[PDB]
Amino acid sequence: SMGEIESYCNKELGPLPTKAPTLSKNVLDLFSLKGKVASVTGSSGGIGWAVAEAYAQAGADVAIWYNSHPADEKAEHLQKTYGVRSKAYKCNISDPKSVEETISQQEKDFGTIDVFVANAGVPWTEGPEINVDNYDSWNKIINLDLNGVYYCAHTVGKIFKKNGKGSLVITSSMSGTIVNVPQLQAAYNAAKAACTHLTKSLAVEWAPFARVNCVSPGYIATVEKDMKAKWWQLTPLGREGLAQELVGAYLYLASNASTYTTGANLAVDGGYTCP
Amino acid sequence: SMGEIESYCNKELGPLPTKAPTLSKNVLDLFSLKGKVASVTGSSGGIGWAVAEAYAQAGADVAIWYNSHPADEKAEHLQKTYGVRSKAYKCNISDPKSVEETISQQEKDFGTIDVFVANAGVPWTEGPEINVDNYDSWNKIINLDLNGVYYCAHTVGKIFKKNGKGSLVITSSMSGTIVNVPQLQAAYNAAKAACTHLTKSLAVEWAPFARVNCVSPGYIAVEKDMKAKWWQLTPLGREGLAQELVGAYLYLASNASTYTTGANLAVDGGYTCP
Amino acid sequence: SMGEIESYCNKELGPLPTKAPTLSKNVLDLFSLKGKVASVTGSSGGIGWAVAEAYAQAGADVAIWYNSHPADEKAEHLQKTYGVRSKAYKCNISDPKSVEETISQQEKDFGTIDVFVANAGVPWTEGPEINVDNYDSWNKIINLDLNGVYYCAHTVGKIFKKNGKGSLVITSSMSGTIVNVPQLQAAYNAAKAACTHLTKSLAVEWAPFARVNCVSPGYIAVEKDMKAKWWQLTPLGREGLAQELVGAYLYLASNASTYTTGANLAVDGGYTCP
Amino acid sequence: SMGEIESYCNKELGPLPTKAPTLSKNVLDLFSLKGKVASVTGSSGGIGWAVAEAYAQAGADVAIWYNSHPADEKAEHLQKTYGVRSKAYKCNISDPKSVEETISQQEKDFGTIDVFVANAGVPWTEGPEINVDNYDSWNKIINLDLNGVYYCAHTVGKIFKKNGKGSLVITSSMSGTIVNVPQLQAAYNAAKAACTHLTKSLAVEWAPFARVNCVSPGYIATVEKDMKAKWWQLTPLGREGLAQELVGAYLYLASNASTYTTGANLAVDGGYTCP
Ligand SMILES: NC(=O)C1=CN([C@@H]2O[C@H](COP(=O)(O)OP(=O)(O)OC[C@H]3O[C@@H](n4cnc5c(N)ncnc54)[C@H](OP(=O)(O)O)[C@@H]3O)[C@@H](O)[C@H]2O)C=CC1
Ligand SMILES: NC(=O)C1=CN([C@@H]2O[C@H](COP(=O)(O)OP(=O)(O)OC[C@H]3O[C@@H](n4cnc5c(N)ncnc54)[C@H](OP(=O)(O)O)[C@@H]3O)[C@@H](O)[C@H]2O)C=CC1
Ligand SMILES: NC(=O)C1=CN([C@@H]2O[C@H](COP(=O)(O)OP(=O)(O)OC[C@H]3O[C@@H](n4cnc5c(N)ncnc54)[C@H](OP(=O)(O)O)[C@@H]3O)[C@@H](O)[C@H]2O)C=CC1
Ligand SMILES: NC(=O)C1=CN([C@@H]2O[C@H](COP(=O)(O)OP(=O)(O)OC[C@H]3O[C@@H](n4cnc5c(N)ncnc54)[C@H](OP(=O)(O)O)[C@@H]3O)[C@@H](O)[C@H]2O)C=CC1
Repeated sequence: SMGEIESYCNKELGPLPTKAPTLSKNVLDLFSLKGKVASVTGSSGGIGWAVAEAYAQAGADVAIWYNSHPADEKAEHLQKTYGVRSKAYKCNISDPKSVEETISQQEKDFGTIDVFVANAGVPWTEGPEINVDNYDSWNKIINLDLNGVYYCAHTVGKIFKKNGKGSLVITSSMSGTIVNVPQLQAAYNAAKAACTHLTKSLAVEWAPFARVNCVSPGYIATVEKDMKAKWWQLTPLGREGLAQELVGAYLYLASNASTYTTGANLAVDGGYTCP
Repeated sequence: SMGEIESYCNKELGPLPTKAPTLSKNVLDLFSLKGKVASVTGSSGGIGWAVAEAYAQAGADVAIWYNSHPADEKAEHLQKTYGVRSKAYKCNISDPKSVEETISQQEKDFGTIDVFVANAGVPWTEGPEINVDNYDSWNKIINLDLNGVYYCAHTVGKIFKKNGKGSLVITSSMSGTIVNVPQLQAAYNAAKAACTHLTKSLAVEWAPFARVNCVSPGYIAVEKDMKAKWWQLTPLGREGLAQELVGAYLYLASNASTYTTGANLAVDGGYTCP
Repeated sequence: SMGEIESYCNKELGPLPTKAPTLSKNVLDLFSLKGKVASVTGSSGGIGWAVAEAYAQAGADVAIWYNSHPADEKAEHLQKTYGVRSKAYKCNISDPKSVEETISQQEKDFGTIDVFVANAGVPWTEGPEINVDNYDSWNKIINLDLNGVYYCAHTVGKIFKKNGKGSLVITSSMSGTIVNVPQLQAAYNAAKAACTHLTKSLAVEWAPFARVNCVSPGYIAVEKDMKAKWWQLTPLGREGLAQELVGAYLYLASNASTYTTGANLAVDGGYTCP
Repeated sequence: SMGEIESYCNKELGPLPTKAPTLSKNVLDLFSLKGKVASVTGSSGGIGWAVAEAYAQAGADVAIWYNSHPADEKAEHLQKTYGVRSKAYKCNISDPKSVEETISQQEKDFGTIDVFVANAGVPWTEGPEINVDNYDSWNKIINLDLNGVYYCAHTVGKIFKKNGKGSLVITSSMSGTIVNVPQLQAAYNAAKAACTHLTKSLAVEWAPFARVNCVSPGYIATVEKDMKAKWWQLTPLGREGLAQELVGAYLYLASNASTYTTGANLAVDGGYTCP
């Protein structure tokens, strides 16, 4: 190692400095996903479907994931409307083994995976933890909202490493930064904070071959009146967000617009984390 | 409902504002634990034993936890030296059922639990996760360093609510705030970040009856050249000692911190600042 | 008052909930700045010129600011190459009165201001503050890197409120989140942290009519061995380029981020994670 | 430098590792300030007076600071009640020169300064900044709540460096971490965030000879009804704090209880930063 500056972070970067990529000089071209393959978990639901069609509008082939609501006709919609390749995949993400089979199948079907969005999740709906006596709801949150994200990350990182390139986007939540009120959600808040800092941890470990980032959305239209009303009162923009207001953040992170961005948390929460 | 200011955080608080506690006018007496019962998990280990003995020095009865290394001699030493009640308990904290049995037996042996430190944990020692085929290592750390902490918290919070008083201290890590280098520890970093935010979430939920805070230690005193890089990145230029943590745990456990809840206390030699 | 949900953050918002904006259904059109006027301070410099040209490429009219290095040729180049309106303005932003004169003249020359980037700044280059007898260096950085940013913000916020629309982007620094080493930069770090929190404070105050976000760049490409340590501590292993920032500034300036306010966007190669 | 591990943070630490101090083995003795000299700015007001008498109860000599409310009889109270040496000092902290004269006078009067609390400050009381047209209130906040803290820090650090030991405690605010509502306070929020991160910056620079930390209190009893009521609703403990609830944090940081703690922000806010 004499005559080499080795990294304190990850010596697999090789002799420092690493060199910068080549980038289109037109900013609008940086956001293109033409020729890239995207994989979006939870793209049966509101947020995931939104980023999936946003990625298709950017020119990416898109693998769609579902569990209990088959979304083949969504994949058909992307092919019919944007001319891109798409397909739907069924997978219980709580199961590490199904996740690995699905991602391997996608690699074969599309040839590679350039972008991965780990987005599928479930909420905690049971009020304060102290009145919830068995640990099954806690475990169900940890299993999918944290362990499931890691199974997807661990599996696709080996694809990114083999090819030397990739962008992983994790859907976290403002619940990883703050505590939601009045609906108390300790298990979900803890899983999401794990997700945000797993993002930073994987950004360091994957540095030689991929970028890892995360979006922390606020309340997204996607509920008792008096509760929503307190949400609106505590959010500086004064309203809930729309799923279409998130896709710009996911496309920014997925594309060459963010080649120096890794380990970042993009809060898209109407300012809720500020007060 | 009408004629009452209701909390937006937690309606169990009752009509606002809540009542300030009665505190001694001498700052030194605020740190006393006389008449209080403390339970410290992982107190057969370095940090947990230092905290357990410090609580005994502050006057607390101390319940000692161990798993593989029996700590009954540690319990006798607190009894012999400080004249407090102490007993050691064997428990695998990754087992929920076993956690609930131990805490309940402790309530009966001491009468109550006033201070709880969720401290037992294991590190990640396999390097970059991308080369660990099997998920047992990931799951071993989540179950003990996250699920295990929740098992103790859920269980002792019931005691705190029954008595209307209590202080939970969670041992997190600077690994919950930063990413350690060059030893890559993704699973551990993630579990400790969940611990830190679990601290804040439970502070809100438990606020009518208990405080919840956490301590995030840095490196507390295995290849030379790796430490060398730790020292180079630590503003104070050295690793910490177990005795440099006990003031933090005593502050959070005692009446010195009655307005402090949901806080993360960094004791890391400044490592999180660069 | 009765029959209206009033905000706890800012009653200027009116009865809640507020109305979502109308957005294009194609994600790519959300990033367009066609029909919008952008003002970028410090746009004779590296980062600011890259952002100014990117906004022109997105279709915006661009007002260019300079102090000591005239940038009229930069304004002609945006006009010549992208067919947008552009003019360069001379201003010492540490002078409040001079800031207000420039922004007002810009409103008249372009009709309005839709996007503002507060970007001009100077670094600290004297090493450890303990050896700097005189306070002019501390004051020089506070006045330009903090007070100057506020002078522009206070002034352009009036335009945004009059028009009911606008996006302010503040150039902060990873120095607002961490402490740079080994070059010790206390005054600069403090001013950038104030900038980052000024971003959040103004997002709340301006929420009825404008968004306020900030970008925190890392090292963007002076002794070899110091960079060497920068590279060793940066997860990506290299310094950034100015072109790797423009996507962040375009995202925050455009309709792509209509639910994003008070956010700090780190573009630092991961430096804030270790 | 061959044969020496030099710090990446501050090479004035000398060859690494630095060694740990010697510490009493009884935790209660770590909190003692016997034989130490403390200097507390803003100790005419609520918070500063509280930590001053707490420091005196710990056995420290205490220099008391005032500007418009002479507090000599407070210094007399500390001497008469605790047998400690105390004195009052008049100083406009916005003026860098008066600050340096006062601290030099205290060094001569007491012999040294072991602990410094930079606590004096003023609030912003003028609502949203956009309706405040001259910059004088902004400047008055920056001048005292940020520049004044630095003048005190810069001056006492040279005392700490000369003697190789010291503890600086800065009174920040939860306003350095969050945005206060409904009373809008941009200038104060910005000054306080500067204070919190100046703490971290000085912790790195002063590492070879002092520790630097900061306390961020919430709302402390020390105001229109409807406004306070919204504060109470947003604070998890459900009430404002008392000044006596802060002194434990200041004594922890000032004493040998925290010899491995530097660059830390201790939030004492009833949990307000969590929701
Ligand atoms: N404050 C908050 O609560 C915040 C929430 N989020 C998070 O954003 C993510 C997406 O949320 P959103 O689209 O709005 O919610 P939706 O319920 O609308 O969609 C959830 C998706 O997860 C999928 N999924 C559910 N369970 C499983 C399972 N075992 N295995 C595999 N996939 C599963 C569902 O698929 P299917 O329907 O086919 O079963 C669905 O596509 C979530 O992770 C959410 O937690 C982010 C912002 C803030
Ligand atoms: N030392 C350091 O540098 C750092 C430590 N920490 C954390 O502080 C805590 C203790 O650390 P430390 O004292 O240094 O390490 P030690 O190994 O010395 O102590 C570990 C303790 O955890 C107990 N324990 C381990 N596994 C289990 C299990 N299944 N069930 C119940 N108890 C178990 C051990 O009990 P037994 O030995 O009897 O089996 C032991 O008492 C941990 O949370 C650690 O992650 C955080 C930051 C830095
Ligand atoms: N490059 C980096 O690594 C980092 C930069 N930043 C910040 O990004 C901003 C610009 O940085 P960068 O482009 O790299 O440096 P440059 O020196 O290249 O650009 C500085 C710009 O600020 C302008 N300016 C300087 N002083 C004044 C003044 N009194 N009044 C008005 N304008 C003034 C300069 O104008 P002129 O030349 O005409 O006098 C110039 O356009 C700054 O806020 C910087 O602190 C943040 C993190 C890292
Ligand atoms: N959310 C919030 O707003 C928070 C506020 N804080 C901060 O805690 C600190 C102390 O607050 P607190 O005691 O409660 O307020 P007080 O008004 O009661 O006391 C303020 C003290 O500052 C001194 N002082 C005022 N102006 C000057 C000046 N030019 N020069 C020198 N000294 C001056 C005053 O001295 P004299 O009376 O003799 O003129 C007084 O002793 C403050 O910095 C406050 O900003 C911390 C927690 C949260």
